[PDB]
Amino acid sequence: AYKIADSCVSCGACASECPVNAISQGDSIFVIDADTCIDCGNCANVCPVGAPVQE
Ligand code: SF4
Ligand code: SF4
Repeated sequence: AYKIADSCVSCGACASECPVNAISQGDSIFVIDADTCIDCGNCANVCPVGAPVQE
């Protein structure tokens, strides 16, 4: 599991994209239920700026 890191702008276009919908806007930008994310590569594949990357 990763984070939506600071590369993220609040663009929205990954929330619904996660097969397990393990995403929402959280701290400031998008966020991941990292518990519940499995390292599937989707989201990371979709994000215009590849922000699904870790804390
Ligand atoms: S890597 Fe896959 S399971 Fe994890 S948040 Fe992204 S889309 Fe969802
Ligand atoms: S697609 Fe990328 S930039 Fe858009 S909300 Fe998701 S992580 Fe942030």
